[PDB]
Amino acid sequence: AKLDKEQVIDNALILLNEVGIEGLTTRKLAQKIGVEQPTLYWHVKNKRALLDALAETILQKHHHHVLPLPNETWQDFLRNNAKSFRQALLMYRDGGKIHAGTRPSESQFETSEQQLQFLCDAGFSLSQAVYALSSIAHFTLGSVLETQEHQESQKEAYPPLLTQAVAIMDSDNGDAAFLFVLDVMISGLETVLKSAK
Amino acid sequence: AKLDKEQVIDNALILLNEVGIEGLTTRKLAQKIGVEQPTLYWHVKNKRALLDALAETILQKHHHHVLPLPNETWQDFLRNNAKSFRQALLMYRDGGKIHAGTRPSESQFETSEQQLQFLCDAGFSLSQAVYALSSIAHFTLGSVLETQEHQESQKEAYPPLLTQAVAIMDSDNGDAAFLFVLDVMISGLETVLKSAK
Ligand SMILES: Cc1c2c(c(O)c3c(O)cccc13)C(=O)[C@]1(O)C(=O)C(C(N)=O)=C(O)[C@@H](N(C)C)[C@@H]1C2
Ligand SMILES: Cc1c2c(c(O)c3c(O)cccc13)C(=O)[C@]1(O)C(=O)C(C(N)=O)=C(O)[C@@H](N(C)C)[C@@H]1C2
Ligand SMILES: [Mg+2]
Ligand SMILES: [Mg+2]
Repeated sequence: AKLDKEQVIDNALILLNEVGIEGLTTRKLAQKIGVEQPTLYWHVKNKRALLDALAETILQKHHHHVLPLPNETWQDFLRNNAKSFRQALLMYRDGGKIHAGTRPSESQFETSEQQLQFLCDAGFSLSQAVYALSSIAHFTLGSVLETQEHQESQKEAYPPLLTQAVAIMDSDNGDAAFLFVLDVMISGLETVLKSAK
Repeated sequence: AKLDKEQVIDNALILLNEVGIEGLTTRKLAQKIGVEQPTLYWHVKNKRALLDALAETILQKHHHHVLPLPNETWQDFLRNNAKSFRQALLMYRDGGKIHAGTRPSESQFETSEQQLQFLCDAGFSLSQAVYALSSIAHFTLGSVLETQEHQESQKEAYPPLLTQAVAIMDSDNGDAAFLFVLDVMISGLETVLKSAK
């Protein structure tokens, strides 16, 4: 035979970069792979399945700060977790739209479970931990979808502050903005814990 | 003749809901409107132009907390601005993907300019103001793209904390998560100002 699932997914990651999330189809993956539709069907049963597969495997491949390191404060962890998640979303074309709307995978259960436990052990109620992890994902993803969709935008007279505001944001493709509000999020949450009185 | 730009855009808003951002095309707008391509062309010259038009007009129509109200702290403003932006993104199918990657419009220059001035007058450096407005948009947009792409996901065994974490997030389609981390953002920034010593 031929097809192991990781080869299929690797071809799918190449295709995503070549044609983007919209033009990525099951039928096109089968072209690139050199195979019939119903042999692909056993690995990836529809487009949704395929996209969920990319979402996961992109994180398996490039999202390595999944867990607090022995020397880390929950502050450190959150920072380095979020940075790692963002570079991982930036790695692929439409990486932000690939992730959006997924839920963590079986391959991510033990670490994601751990991320929440780690936050509960830090002082946070569950809700709080859930909302903080969730929302740092949303923040990061929003940051990445915007900068990705922006530089893909080939369109063809701001006021003073707005001119600088947009200059500042086109400069680093959103880096400093990201790091700053990650930092205010983490101080925000610090104040949540200080709300033990 | 027939076509004023607002009728075209109104038809485009109906279509977006009917077919979504991917299936929305210039050629399809012309169908719905009852008109030839090159007569549409004068209002909306390509797909990008069209999408930028939706992005703006959706905010013109549904994003009404553009400015601090006489009785508002910058805290109040940011909160109510962000809430207003999010409900505005939720109003349309793919509203989050319609906004992503745009830059504020001519119709938004005087208010957006004002939002930054207002923040500078509050104590924030420009950078800070730019990063806070930018990033609250990113946060809100990420929050909305995720919940929208999620409920559109018709796919067909979590651990304990993860089971609750996801239950909590499917409950309110992300509301409480949003309000909580908006609140920690705004406390985060409060600490930025306390960093005048
Ligand atoms: C806790 C949680 C997370 C995620 C998530 O999508 C999610 C959800 O959809 C419902 C309830 C909880 C969560 C993440 O996407 C994820 O990005 C993720 O899978 C993840 C990962 N695989 O390690 C992370 O590290 C997290 N980090 C970016 C905050 C975050 C954790
Ligand atoms: C300041 C700013 C903003 C936005 C933005 O896209 C942006 C940018 O792309 C580069 C530099 C600055 C900004 C907004 O989208 C917008 O959503 C917006 O247009 C906007 C609006 N039209 O009133 C807002 O109220 C803002 N709020 C959600 C923080 C935010 C303001
Ligand atoms: Mg996720
Ligand atoms: Mg914007």
